[PDB]
Amino acid sequence: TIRVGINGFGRIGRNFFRAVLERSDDLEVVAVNDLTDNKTLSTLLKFDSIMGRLGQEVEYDDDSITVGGKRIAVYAERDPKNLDWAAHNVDIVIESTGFFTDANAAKAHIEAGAKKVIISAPASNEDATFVYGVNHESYDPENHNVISGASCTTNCLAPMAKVLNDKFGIENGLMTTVHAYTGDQRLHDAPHRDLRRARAAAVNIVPTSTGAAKAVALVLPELKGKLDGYALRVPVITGSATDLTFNTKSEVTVESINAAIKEAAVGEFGETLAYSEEPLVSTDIVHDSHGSIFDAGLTKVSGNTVKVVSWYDNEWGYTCQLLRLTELVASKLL
Amino acid sequence: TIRVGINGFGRIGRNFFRAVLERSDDLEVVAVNDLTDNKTLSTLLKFDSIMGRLGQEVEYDDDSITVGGKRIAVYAERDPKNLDWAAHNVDIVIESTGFFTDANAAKAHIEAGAKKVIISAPASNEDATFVYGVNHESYDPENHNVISGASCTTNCLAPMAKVLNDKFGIENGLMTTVHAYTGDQRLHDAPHRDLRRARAAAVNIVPTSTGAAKAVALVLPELKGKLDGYALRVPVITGSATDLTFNTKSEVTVESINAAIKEAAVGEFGETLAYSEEPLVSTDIVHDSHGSIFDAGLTKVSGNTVKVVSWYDNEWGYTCQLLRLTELVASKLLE
Amino acid sequence: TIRVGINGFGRIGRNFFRAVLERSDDLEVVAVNDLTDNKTLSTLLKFDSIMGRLGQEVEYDDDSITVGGKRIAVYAERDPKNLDWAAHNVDIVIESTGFFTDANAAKAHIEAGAKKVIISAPASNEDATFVYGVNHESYDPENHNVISGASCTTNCLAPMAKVLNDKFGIENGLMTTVHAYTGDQRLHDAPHRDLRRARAAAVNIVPTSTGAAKAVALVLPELKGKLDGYALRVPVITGSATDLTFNTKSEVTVESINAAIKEAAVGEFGETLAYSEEPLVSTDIVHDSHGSIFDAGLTKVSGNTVKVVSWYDNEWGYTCQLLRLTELVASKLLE
Amino acid sequence: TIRVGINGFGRIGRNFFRAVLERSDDLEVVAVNDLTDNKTLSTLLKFDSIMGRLGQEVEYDDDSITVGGKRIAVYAERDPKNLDWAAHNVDIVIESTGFFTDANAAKAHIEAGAKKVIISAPASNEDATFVYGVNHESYDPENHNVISGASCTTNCLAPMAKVLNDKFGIENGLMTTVHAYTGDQRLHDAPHRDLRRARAAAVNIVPTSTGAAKAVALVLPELKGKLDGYALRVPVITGSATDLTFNTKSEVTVESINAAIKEAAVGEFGETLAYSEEPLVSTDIVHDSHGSIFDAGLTKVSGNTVKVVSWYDNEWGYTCQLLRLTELVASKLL
Ligand SMILES: NC(=O)c1ccc[n+]([C@@H]2O[C@H](COP(=O)([O-])OP(=O)(O)OC[C@H]3O[C@@H](n4cnc5c(N)ncnc54)[C@H](O)[C@@H]3O)[C@@H](O)[C@H]2O)c1
Ligand SMILES: NC(=O)c1ccc[n+]([C@@H]2O[C@H](COP(=O)([O-])OP(=O)(O)OC[C@H]3O[C@@H](n4cnc5c(N)ncnc54)[C@H](O)[C@@H]3O)[C@@H](O)[C@H]2O)c1
Ligand SMILES: NC(=O)c1ccc[n+]([C@@H]2O[C@H](COP(=O)([O-])OP(=O)(O)OC[C@H]3O[C@@H](n4cnc5c(N)ncnc54)[C@H](O)[C@@H]3O)[C@@H](O)[C@H]2O)c1
Ligand SMILES: NC(=O)c1ccc[n+]([C@@H]2O[C@H](COP(=O)([O-])OP(=O)(O)OC[C@H]3O[C@@H](n4cnc5c(N)ncnc54)[C@H](O)[C@@H]3O)[C@@H](O)[C@H]2O)c1
Repeated sequence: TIRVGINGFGRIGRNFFRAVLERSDDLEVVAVNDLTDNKTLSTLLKFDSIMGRLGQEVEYDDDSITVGGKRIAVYAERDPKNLDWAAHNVDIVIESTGFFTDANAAKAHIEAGAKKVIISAPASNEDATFVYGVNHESYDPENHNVISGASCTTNCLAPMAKVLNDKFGIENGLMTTVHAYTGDQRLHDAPHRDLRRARAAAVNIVPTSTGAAKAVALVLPELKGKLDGYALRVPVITGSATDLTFNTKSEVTVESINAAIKEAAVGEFGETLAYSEEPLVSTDIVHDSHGSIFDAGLTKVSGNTVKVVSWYDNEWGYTCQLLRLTELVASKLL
Repeated sequence: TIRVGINGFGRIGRNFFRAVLERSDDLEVVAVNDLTDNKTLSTLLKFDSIMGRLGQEVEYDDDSITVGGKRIAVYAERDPKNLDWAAHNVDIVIESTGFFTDANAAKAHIEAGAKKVIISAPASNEDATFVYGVNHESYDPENHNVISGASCTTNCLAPMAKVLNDKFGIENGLMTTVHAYTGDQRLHDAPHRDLRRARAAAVNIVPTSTGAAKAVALVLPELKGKLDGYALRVPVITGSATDLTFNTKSEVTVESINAAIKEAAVGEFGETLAYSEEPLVSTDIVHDSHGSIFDAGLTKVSGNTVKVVSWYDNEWGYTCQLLRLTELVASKLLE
Repeated sequence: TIRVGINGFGRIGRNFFRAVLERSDDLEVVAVNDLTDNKTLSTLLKFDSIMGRLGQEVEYDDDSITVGGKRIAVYAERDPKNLDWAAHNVDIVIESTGFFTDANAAKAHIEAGAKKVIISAPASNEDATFVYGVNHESYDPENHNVISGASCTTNCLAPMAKVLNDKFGIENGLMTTVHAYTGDQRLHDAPHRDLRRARAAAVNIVPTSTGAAKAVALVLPELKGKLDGYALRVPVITGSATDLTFNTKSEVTVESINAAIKEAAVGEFGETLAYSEEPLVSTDIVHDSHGSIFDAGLTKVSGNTVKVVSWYDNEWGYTCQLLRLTELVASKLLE
Repeated sequence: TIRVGINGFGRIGRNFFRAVLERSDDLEVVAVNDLTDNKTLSTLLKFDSIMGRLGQEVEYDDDSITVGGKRIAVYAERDPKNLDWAAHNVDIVIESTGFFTDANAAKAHIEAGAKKVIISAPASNEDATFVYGVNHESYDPENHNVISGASCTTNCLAPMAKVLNDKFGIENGLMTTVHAYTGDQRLHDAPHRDLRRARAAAVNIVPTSTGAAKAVALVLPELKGKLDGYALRVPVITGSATDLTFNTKSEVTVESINAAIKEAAVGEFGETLAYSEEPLVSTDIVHDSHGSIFDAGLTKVSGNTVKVVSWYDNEWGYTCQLLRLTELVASKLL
């Protein structure tokens, strides 16, 4: 059992912790770090507006939280220099605070005694970036120490494009993600760096930018220059849909598009990408463990222009992708 | 004063009524029909969850409703055969029940006394179909008697497509409309013809078909077999966005794409199609009278693949188009 | 294995089905009736916007549905006369269409082969009415054949009232329940018997009557003519709160009020009434099996005026009570 | 025309500005102060998720915003010591930032050259507190310089209780306000001082505390000790309902309760309190100018226990109350 620490016990920190309990046999979270007191932190772990009440008991004291009788040590250091992971014999830190996506800031956790860092977001200056099931077999135990799990949206779209480019060829593709609101949006009209994310999120469709499409190139180099896109934030609390419209030189049919996805989405890869012929809505993919759930019924073909649509739980699915990735790093030398 | 009656006084019905009071100096609704009593009708007219309280005063009695002191006759007739438009000298009927989209049923209103019928929806077997500002000049006062105003989505998309086809040439386009939920959806999970519109509307992204992309051919023939799409119904009560992604053989940039729209978004056409660089969100286009408001900031190019995005108040934006059209019909031969 | 059938496989229907699979070792639904086809039914059973995807596998054919490999017969019979429960040897029927709340209609199920009928609602002309945990010991296996499980609100309020009346003595109480919206409300502004339930459910606080406060007498006679109230339907899909404000002649404090509930919220009764000091919000009581979860932190006293607040998952909380009751009926004479 | 400044151009600052344009003939806002840049501020004034697009044109430059051709000067001083109102000849400042509800902090605006301050919230150490239409005739031009408009909820409930106590006598009353969420709540589950306001606001009913009931005593001294209450935050973006349940020694009927409210809600007072026999929902009282809209249909009587219900637009109605109050201060010596 490889021990793990989390820096940043927020939505994604907490999803990850839950995913470890629910989905892993060889990982154990033994310390976290956050800004807030253990009463608040334990309360947020216990109750959850999306995921429900946690199965286990939760107690806290002035320097820990105890979950199902297992003591997790908690800190609150705004500066990760001020931590010590080797104390707790932690081999992997998940950096999920969102304020250390620069790999050269993140390597501090190595300084502070860890052996591997995983960034739960797009990173900069990272040793490598991964969408598990796409480019995971390039992981290099020697030289990939500070690594990125990419973004939710990237983890949805990359699996689907790997498959579609491989069989048909994508000349150019433009994406729209119709996306659950996220917590960096305002509940009432208030100031934001971004004048649209500034608007009341639960009564609006809010267009916003995403690097998720350009970032595919990091995991599918052959697609650099070939994808762009953006997001429509819409009033559901979780669950999103990536809608890609692209050009193929190929001559393609709804049926051949769908058959390729189906053909591909098997064995281990099929745990990252699913194939569905069902009448789905967002609530149907809440708490779904695939990174990309492909909706055969939404495939449209017009001339040499294709539209395909894949679903994702932008919390849980992304987390599960990250967990696969952590498991991999944990299975190799370290 | 051309006189107007309304069959089906629901969302679009009532939007229309208000649009007339706010925006027209030569039209008057003098009668309306639905499936309910005048207490229920007077209430729904007075209080609207989207459009607010109505300015005017509202009284009812056992066969009518009065609004700023003007008596409006009301009927409760499931079947339009049993209606007498001529009793009130109604020229134009807005058919907005969404149950008489076959013009062959809707021509009943003619028999029942009306000279014209305007179906506020995609229709079948109609004399003609109009997106105002796009193909309204081909209106034939003699032969065009039962006509379609097309869908909200088609009123959004067409203005935009015309312009960009005219300038650059569309090979093929695929559309996604992110659309406010509508009456035909279920509040709770419950049976429905469409197994997705069957799911809780206000907590779901709900994909469903729409033919508004194919329906563009009806108003721009040169685009037949060239456009398709679908909708995602989402939890807002009104406001939608039309997302189109097309190929052109032309060589294009974000700037030139946007320059085309801004060039054309002027004069009378600019009252149907608008050009914006503002940082819009859906609540900003609620009660906006344009059929299509173009979001210049959302435009993207990659190779010969282009993405463009236009907003529309699917209730009020659509209704303002339908009124423009009703104003055209009424500016001409009423025989 | 007592066999069970369900008339009306809607929200509460399907909650019930799941409650049986999750929570019972001696019950089995073997047949259900509704107004739809088995494709639509199998879909709505498999995917739920609140309860999530069902664990088991689901197949259908032209007269049934199969769930973890157990065949369940399905009928599409508007009229229960045309039903044959005995064909499948069903003892207990859950009548959950919300269209057969008169026991005189619902006794049809008896004629149609059933020995008992449990109406999942306030009923009229019923043999008896039960809030489990409150007055379920007065169940008469011979004479109580068509029975009510009362409303969700009454299942929330009664446990709580009993306790506080028993300890302090209620003069009069007035209740407000802040309740998740329900199927009988409109998604868009549209005609309805109730002119407020007629308004857009998911963007409105909607006041409406409920008799759950008066209905408490049926299960606690000593409170007749002593309680009243109303509901505010608000935009969540499930989860509600019952707010009661009463007089007592006793002298009371926040602490003693709360001490009464905690004292009583134990053993079997504690499975209906819960005691919490947690910082609850509505999503925290979704999928909670208690009929009434008491929020100790919400309690207020001013003179002899007391305010108390209890939570309830109006779908799943209510359904767990209805199952307790169905479990009681089935532990006894089935003649 | 009395000139006015606003400190704090947020929800309530902006509602107030709009109310001046829409409802006043003898007030002119000529300066505001806020944290943010004029581009962001002008954008928020222009577009509004609740109130709609503003009727007028809006331009901005590096030190002002211009509305319908009228230049409003804008500042951004975190510390109101750093301002000068007499420069712009401002007679009344509305303190609406929410971080100067202490009257001894607020009197700075007087230091900085103003003559009257109005706090748009419960205050501490204030010269007086007012619910216009209840205790406004006690305003003392000489000695009421730093004053409070009370809270939205107080402005709903005080008018209704003045009437009901006067005719029936309230022994004791407990309130629940079913309240639109406010912007001090979290959009996603995140830390808050208050563990319930910490929870996703648009998918929850969130119980929270309010002083609004105890505060009635400030405007109706005869009711001290006699009222308490709390709030249920619910997912509508504006519009709320005060539900009061109380004891009367009197012997009362639905009909006599309603007739008293109706009887009272006339002339000027009836502009603060309305009487309604209509089938209202929250959206019906959006943008309603009364502080309290009394819902006759919701009156319940059981023994000597009464429940009455009054609506309020917790943004706009409260604002309009505040505007009446400002108009009063503006009509007297100053
Ligand atoms: N849809 C999603 O939510 C989603 C999906 C994929 C990736 N991501 C990415 O994952 C990351 C996690 O974001 P989140 O949604 O969990 O955010 P969140 O705000 O909900 O939670 C993050 C937590 O980090 C804590 N924090 C902030 N600064 C800190 C610091 N210096 N030290 C320690 N703790 C600190 C906060 O208190 C908060 O509780 C972000 O980079 C985000 O972009 C989010
Ligand atoms: N976003 C929009 O709402 C939108 C936009 C464009 C077009 N439309 C189309 O306009 C039509 C009306 O839509 P709506 O949103 O007003 O729906 P709606 O349900 O609000 O309007 C229908 C009204 O007509 C009444 N009605 C139904 N059947 C009737 C009958 N047989 N005879 C008389 N009255 C009858 C109903 O009771 C209701 O009051 C639909 O076809 C719809 O697709 C809607
Ligand atoms: N919060 C709750 O939902 C709640 C709580 C307690 C009690 N109840 C009561 O339970 C009853 C059912 O409520 P629901 O929420 O499941 O509503 P629902 O509409 O979800 O359930 C009704 C189902 O029965 C079907 N049906 C309708 N008429 C029928 C008929 N004549 N014959 C056969 N099937 C028919 C419908 O198609 C639907 O599938 C109502 O009386 C309701 O008041 C509901
Ligand atoms: N329902 C309501 O919204 C409501 C009703 C009645 C009273 N109130 C009260 O009125 C006050 C106004 O709150 P709001 O809802 O407008 O809040 P808000 O956060 O929506 O807007 C307040 C604005 O103040 C600005 N601000 C913060 N600190 C500042 C400072 N030091 N200097 C200058 N500007 C500063 C912020 O940038 C923000 O834009 C609060 O005390 C609130 O409790 C609110």
